[PDB]
Amino acid sequence: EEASSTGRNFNVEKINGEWHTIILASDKREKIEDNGNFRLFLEQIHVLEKSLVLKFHTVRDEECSELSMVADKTEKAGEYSVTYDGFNTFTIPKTDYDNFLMAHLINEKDGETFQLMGLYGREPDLSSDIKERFAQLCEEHGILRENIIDLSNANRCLQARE
Repeated sequence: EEASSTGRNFNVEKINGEWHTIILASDKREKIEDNGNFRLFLEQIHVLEKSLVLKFHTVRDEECSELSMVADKTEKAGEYSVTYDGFNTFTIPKTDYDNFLMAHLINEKDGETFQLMGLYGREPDLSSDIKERFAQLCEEHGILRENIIDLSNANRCLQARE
């Protein structure tokens, strides 16, 4: 049961709780790499009926700290905007609220805009057939397989082991 966020069949309350970065893939191929702005491990989605508070994580030379993304409702519960490195207009197309969550982010920065598509999960690593559904969705929007770095372990405070 994978719901579309903007309408038809969606509560916001079900996407509230523990959520983890599984694969993080950028159209640029510099944001997701070593010492870049979007190499960020998800900690929780804190749901307010108003703003999706996406509490991410960075490791600051061994020191474990959270990065709060307060994303207010611009066009309904679904299309949310957060100002972080530009203007981050994201829809959530395939959200399962039990195993997985696919979120498509389009990041606008002064007439130069990059699409960054992330696989997220209740578990800190997911199964290979769910990751195959993410790679078919990334190809459909427009992100190549040469950029796809699988961030489920690499800079994680919980356990760095597959």
